[PDB]
Amino acid sequence: NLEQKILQVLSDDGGPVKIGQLVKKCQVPKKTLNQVLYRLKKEDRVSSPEPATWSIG
Amino acid sequence: NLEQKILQVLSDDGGPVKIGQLVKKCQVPKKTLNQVLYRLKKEDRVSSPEPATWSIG
DNA sequence: TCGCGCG
DNA sequence: TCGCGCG
Repeated sequence: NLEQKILQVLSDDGGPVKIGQLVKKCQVPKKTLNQVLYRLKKEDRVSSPEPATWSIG
Repeated sequence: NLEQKILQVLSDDGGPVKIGQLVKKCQVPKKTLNQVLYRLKKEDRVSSPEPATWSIG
């Protein structure tokens, strides 16, 4: 599950994480990450305080 | 040459052509068309009078 | 009314 | 300072 891996990465970091940093950590392409990230965001489960930058909540 | 085919399609039509209509006519994906279209546009060789709509000049 | 071409 | 997720 990509979703759990993304959440773990973000939670462990604790701060704003760049999409590029998630690629290294999750080992999947940016497009694939963004499909999940934007979904999570619409679910109020992550936020994007900056463009292509992600954090928990 | 995709470039010549795009130009032919646009010239024959004579008016504003939707990206979707170019796919049918050129038989290549939208992304591939747009890479060429935007290049042609930067070359002042096509115009986009509307979003995802293209014409000659 | 989503425009997306992007390196 | 390009944001891109897009169906």
